Amino acid sequence: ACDYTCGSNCYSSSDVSTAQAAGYKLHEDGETVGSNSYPHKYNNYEGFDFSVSSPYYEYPILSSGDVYSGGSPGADRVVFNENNQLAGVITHTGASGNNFVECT
Ligand SMILES: Nc1nc2c(ncn2[C@@H]2O[C@H](CO)[C@@H](O)[C@H]2OP(=O)(O)O)c(=O)[nH]1
Ligand SMILES: [Ca+2]
Repeated sequence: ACDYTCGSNCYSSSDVSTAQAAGYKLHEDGETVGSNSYPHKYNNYEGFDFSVSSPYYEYPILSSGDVYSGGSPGADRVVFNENNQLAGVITHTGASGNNFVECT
């Protein structure tokens, strides 16, 4: 079953964890990836009440199970922070425009 459902996409905790490890890794060395430069800051225009502290950084999570290294970032994101803590998993799918909704 799914630990996170982002629209059609099914993720296990192992998935979330692998994207989160890449994102904080790039984030530690001050390196980016893609034409949108992931990882980058997540502002929270949304207003989600994360259990975890600011500030946040987002990084694509791929439906393929592959870790993102460029190309289409897809619709799903993993939100973490300076402490390497999972804030949550969000998605543009089902969200109006470039808005985000949370993965269930
Ligand atoms: N909706 C939303 N987009 C954000 C936020 N912070 C950064 N963004 C990025 O800014 C774009 C539009 O403002 C979004 O598509 C998103 O890029 P990503 O597609 O890389 O997530 C945020 O808090 N909310
Ligand atoms: Ca998987």
